[PDB]
Amino acid sequence: EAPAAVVTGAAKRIGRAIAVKLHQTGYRVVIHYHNSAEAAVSLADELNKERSNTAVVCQADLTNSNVLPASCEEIINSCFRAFGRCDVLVNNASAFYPTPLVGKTVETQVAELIGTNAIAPFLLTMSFAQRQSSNLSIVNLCDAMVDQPCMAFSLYNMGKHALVGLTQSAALELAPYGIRVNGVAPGVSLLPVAMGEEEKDKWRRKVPLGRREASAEQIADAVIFLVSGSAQYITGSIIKVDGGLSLVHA
Amino acid sequence: EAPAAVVTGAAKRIGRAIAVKLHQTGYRVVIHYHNSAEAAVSLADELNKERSNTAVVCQADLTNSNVLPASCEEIINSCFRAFGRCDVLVNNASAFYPTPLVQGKTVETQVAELIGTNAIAPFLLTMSFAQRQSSNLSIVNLCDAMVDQPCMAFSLYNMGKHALVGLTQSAALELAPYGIRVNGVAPGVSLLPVAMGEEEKDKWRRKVPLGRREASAEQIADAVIFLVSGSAQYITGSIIKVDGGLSLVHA
Amino acid sequence: EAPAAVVTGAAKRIGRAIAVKLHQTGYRVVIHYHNSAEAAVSLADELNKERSNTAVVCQADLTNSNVLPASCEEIINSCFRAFGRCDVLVNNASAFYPTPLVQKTVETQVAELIGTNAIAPFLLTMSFAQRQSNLSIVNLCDAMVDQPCMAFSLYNMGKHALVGLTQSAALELAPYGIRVNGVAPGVSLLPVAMGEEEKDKWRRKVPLGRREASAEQIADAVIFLVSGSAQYITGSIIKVDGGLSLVHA
Amino acid sequence: EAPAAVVTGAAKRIGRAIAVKLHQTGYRVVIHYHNSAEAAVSLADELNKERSNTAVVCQADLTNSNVLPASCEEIINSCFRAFGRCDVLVNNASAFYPTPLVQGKTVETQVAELIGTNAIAPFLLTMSFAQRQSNLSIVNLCDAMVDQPCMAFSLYNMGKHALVGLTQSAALELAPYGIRVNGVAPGVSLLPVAMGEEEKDKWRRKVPLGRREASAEQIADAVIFLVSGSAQYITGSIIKVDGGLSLVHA
Ligand SMILES: NC(=O)c1ccc[n+]([C@@H]2O[C@H](COP(=O)([O-])OP(=O)(O)OC[C@H]3O[C@@H](n4cnc5c(N)ncnc54)[C@H](OP(=O)(O)O)[C@@H]3O)[C@@H](O)[C@H]2O)c1
Ligand SMILES: NC(=O)c1ccc[n+]([C@@H]2O[C@H](COP(=O)([O-])OP(=O)(O)OC[C@H]3O[C@@H](n4cnc5c(N)ncnc54)[C@H](OP(=O)(O)O)[C@@H]3O)[C@@H](O)[C@H]2O)c1
Ligand SMILES: NC(=O)c1ccc[n+]([C@@H]2O[C@H](COP(=O)([O-])OP(=O)(O)OC[C@H]3O[C@@H](n4cnc5c(N)ncnc54)[C@H](OP(=O)(O)O)[C@@H]3O)[C@@H](O)[C@H]2O)c1
Ligand SMILES: NC(=O)c1ccc[n+]([C@@H]2O[C@H](COP(=O)([O-])OP(=O)(O)OC[C@H]3O[C@@H](n4cnc5c(N)ncnc54)[C@H](OP(=O)(O)O)[C@@H]3O)[C@@H](O)[C@H]2O)c1
Ligand SMILES: Cc1ccc(/C=C/c2[nH]c3nc(N)nc(N)c3c2C#N)cc1
Ligand SMILES: Cc1ccc(/C=C/c2[nH]c3nc(N)nc(N)c3c2C#N)cc1
Ligand SMILES: Cc1ccc(/C=C/c2[nH]c3nc(N)nc(N)c3c2C#N)cc1
Ligand SMILES: Cc1ccc(/C=C/c2[nH]c3nc(N)nc(N)c3c2C#N)cc1
Repeated sequence: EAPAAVVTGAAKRIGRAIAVKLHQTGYRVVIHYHNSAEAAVSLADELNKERSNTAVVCQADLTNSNVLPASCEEIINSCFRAFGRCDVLVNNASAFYPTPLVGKTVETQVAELIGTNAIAPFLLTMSFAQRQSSNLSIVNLCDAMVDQPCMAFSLYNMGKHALVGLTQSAALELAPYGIRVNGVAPGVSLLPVAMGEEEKDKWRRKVPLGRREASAEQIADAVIFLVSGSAQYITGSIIKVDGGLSLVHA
Repeated sequence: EAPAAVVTGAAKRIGRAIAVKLHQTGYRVVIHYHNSAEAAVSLADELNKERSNTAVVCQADLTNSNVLPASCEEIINSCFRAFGRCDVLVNNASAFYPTPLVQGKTVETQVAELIGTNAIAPFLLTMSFAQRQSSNLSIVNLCDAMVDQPCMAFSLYNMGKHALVGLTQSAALELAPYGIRVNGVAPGVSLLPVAMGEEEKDKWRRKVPLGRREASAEQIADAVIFLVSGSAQYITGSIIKVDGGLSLVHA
Repeated sequence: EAPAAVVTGAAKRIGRAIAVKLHQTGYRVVIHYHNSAEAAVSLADELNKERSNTAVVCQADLTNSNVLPASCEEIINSCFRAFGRCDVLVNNASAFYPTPLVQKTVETQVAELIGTNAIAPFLLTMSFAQRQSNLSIVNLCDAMVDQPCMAFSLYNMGKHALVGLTQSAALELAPYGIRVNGVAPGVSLLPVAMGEEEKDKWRRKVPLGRREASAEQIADAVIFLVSGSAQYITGSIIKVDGGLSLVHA
Repeated sequence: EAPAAVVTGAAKRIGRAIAVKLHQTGYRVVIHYHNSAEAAVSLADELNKERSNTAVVCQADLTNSNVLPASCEEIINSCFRAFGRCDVLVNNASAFYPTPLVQGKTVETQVAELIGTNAIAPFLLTMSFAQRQSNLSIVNLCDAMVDQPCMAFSLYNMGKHALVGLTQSAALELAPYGIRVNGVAPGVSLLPVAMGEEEKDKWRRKVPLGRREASAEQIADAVIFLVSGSAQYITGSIIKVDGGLSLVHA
């Protein structure tokens, strides 16, 4: 019987590439999404055309609120409902936008940025663990630039920092259950859809290795390694996939 | 005239020691507190006996909620109402307790308290502090030296302290144009919990290379004093461990 | 045609496992050794029995000295001689023993511990680059460098300098398409000299399974880093430590 | 009786600023120098005119060789000869120049100088200081940009990374003797005398806090903190004095 993985924010971009590779590797997948219903349903279609009954979608808002724990339990429950098991959790979904110190209220920005990047991963990790020849693991999508952050992204960066602490704390606490917890930290990969071509090229030219951003697939490759049998002694590790960008001084 | 500092969670233990040292240094102080009114007031009275009209108290819950931003604004405003200025913010207040991943407070409450006190409140206080701005303005965040070797079953606390490092770095960068420096002090084992058996306290003490003893509140306060001083005027985004070498000790 | 890899200190233990896995992946290998000629040759014999003329041995002391640069150049040269290319360098050879601050001369200890763990890797990295596809270097680091063993200052200094080399070389060689990464074991194969009871004390500390990494688990991370699956990865040091570095005192 | 300190490479620039500040705080000082005899003597004369018999010079090459241990022992002996004690060691002396990996001194001389001055001499001076033994401490001058290094400075960077390891190893090992071991990490402070103004300004413009390099005095201030009774629980800590430079991405 095939293992099963949940990938959050899997309709588009990096999450999608992660879901596709897991699926190509033999996993059944839960394609979590928030707003991208069309693209989620379309991906599950593609995947199920390749192997019947191997992909399902699951909608949820991962903003912090008093119902977030229920929503996160339900995401994990959805994997058990579809597939009878849950072997891998990929915490990929993420809000990302500036919150300068000097439309949304600051309460909402806190809820969204810290919820998606930190609190929801924690709650999903709880629910994953609670529900548990096995290779169980969690991969959190971190950020290679968290000690050299973008200007005016304090809430986002706080979330990704918290995500590092989660990675370490959960690796430690879940090791006795045979659950490994690790990270993959892109530098610049697929640039924001809203970002102009001038800015995108400014970022590309900063990367030592190729003067280009990572493909979604290059990020996915490292996720695939961490969940694989070739990483069974690896826990609490965060693998940069940044083409050297974090090594470059101002 | 004398500069002014806000210290959160200043009624007792480390926060108290910071407030006393800042006051001894010449600062007027806002003593923020949550539940410890009697201790906050007795500290304010002691300091005002020393120098009249140099200490006030300010009560607020720093749990995450819809009203936290207003509460944090009001804390900063209280320093301005009392003293006409606000030169230093010390983010010290902190909830601390285990939140195991596997099995009275609901988890959403534990999130609100642990992430709100250790991270979100610091961020909102930082905004408000900066929004209100020979000056020497700075922020000191009380971090945790053991953040990469955490206690078992303290994920939310540890997430909170990691977020606080992120804030220290993001705010140091963003506020540097305004002359506001943002730094941290990271205790390892300082004052142990009050009811903790001495025999348990000794297990921790024995781990500390430098003297097999916890740091006093005053030793922690000394590093805060340095960071706010004229001797640290090029220092920003730095987190100073005050841990007796504890974080260098392998399992 | 098949790529080629140089593995230092490859006759035994972790370097042997790295050599074997690279060979199994289709690499031709140079098996470097200092004192372990019999073991290096027996490994070569085994690999060459699988696939003829795909493994050679190369002797060198990697202690720092006036001749270390020339010896390093010759290690790289030996790979070009045997196989006509050098795609992969694994810096694995390492001296490891205590150097207490308060009481071999100390300068010999400096030469061995800093030479093997840092200077030879730097020299080999220069020679490898000077001669220059999926090119990469993997340096064998140490997950416990920030929580070091008591009385191992020079060893620790050397492993710290190797982190610095990994990062400086990743930056500098990126224009040549040469990636430079690290693998950091915690406790893997314990020293042969170490008493059994002492070995169990280390094993007990590891969160994930209360045991040491096999040499093959270390080798697995090396394989990933040299693979096409890691082509955007440079400057990265992957811990393979079963969570040991996360455990407080 | 006044405490005594050894400052390596103290004739000029940051090491002079450190010796001066320690002197102003009440220390007697050994001003170590290599080539800068005239400057070393000029400094010692100034300090001695402020307080008679409180400064001496001490010549030594700190390049690695088989006699470097003897030279480092002698630097510590010189402090005991002059002053009867040695309370503080400041490892400031440093060679600094590029060593490109792909293409003058031989490479082995570059290793001896860059690794010697930045790491091996500090290690040997630490052994000698400890062997000879209140508020005892060592402060190592590190480099805040060691994880975002300058292009073509691998050996220098290797040396500064080794120095971080010594700071940590020695803090652990010398704690039971009450010897604290810490570091101070400038980012951009006094630029090299051969750098032209335009190039200096390129560096200065990178610094978030004031668009300017640290003064020598600012570096010295952090040293003085770490040696003081205000840091008596601090050991194994490295204080960045970089005006935020290490936080600025490419
Ligand atoms: N792209 C990069 O260069 C880069 C760099 C560093 C780190 N990373 C990290 O790698 C991961 C993937 O990056 P990416 O650029 O592919 O991400 P992205 O497109 O910015 O976000 C991925 C998905 O997150 C989901 N999401 C956002 N807000 C949500 C909410 N409130 N509730 C539920 N889901 C929500 C969205 O789902 P819907 O579309 O379904 O609404 C979105 O498609 C992220 O964790 C990111 O922080 C990326
Ligand atoms: N003690 C240590 O060994 C140690 C180690 C590492 C880091 N640190 C850090 O150093 C700081 C000081 O430590 P400590 O042991 O002195 O702290 P503490 O005694 O545990 O807490 C300090 C104060 O935090 C305030 N606080 C708690 N929850 C709050 C809430 N919901 N809203 C508002 N205020 C709240 C409390 O105020 P009231 O009493 O007025 O309710 C309390 O007195 C903390 O940031 C801590 O994390 C300490
Ligand atoms: N084992 C662990 O738990 C562990 C933990 C952390 C890091 N590591 C790192 O992982 C790598 C492999 O570890 P290991 O335990 O397999 O190593 P090892 O058995 O200690 O040493 C590997 C080889 O290093 C070579 N070597 C030693 N001194 C040399 C010199 N002066 N010149 C040339 N070669 C020399 C030896 O080759 P000859 O036998 O041919 O003389 C030896 O067989 C090392 O870099 C180590 O520092 C290992
Ligand atoms: N300046 C900066 O922006 C900066 C940035 C990062 C870190 N730092 C660190 O802070 C410290 C002080 O910086 P700096 O710029 O003042 O240093 P510096 O002027 O470059 O060098 C200081 C002294 O090192 C001594 N030295 C050099 N090679 C030597 C050898 N072979 N033997 C003995 N002594 C030797 C020289 O003494 P003589 O003149 O007597 O020959 C020189 O005056 C250094 O450790 C440095 O790496 C500085
Ligand atoms: C210096 C620097 C600092 C931070 C970054 C972060 C990149 C980044 N993180 C993201 N997270 C989400 N959810 N979506 C994204 N599109 C990104 C993104 C980019 N680009 C990139 C560079
Ligand atoms: C391995 C290890 C990990 C974390 C610690 C942190 C101790 C600590 N943090 C605290 N925060 C608050 N708000 N109050 C406290 N009493 C502590 C505390 C202790 N004791 C100490 C040791
Ligand atoms: C707390 C801690 C600190 C350092 C270590 C290092 C382990 C280690 N490094 C080695 N290097 C070489 N060349 N050979 C080895 N046998 C080891 C080794 C072990 N065991 C392990 C644990
Ligand atoms: C991105 C970056 C990386 C490294 C630096 C280090 C500057 C630096 N280090 C030095 N060491 C010695 N012995 N002398 C110096 N003059 C420097 C120096 C400068 N400038 C500055 C910036």
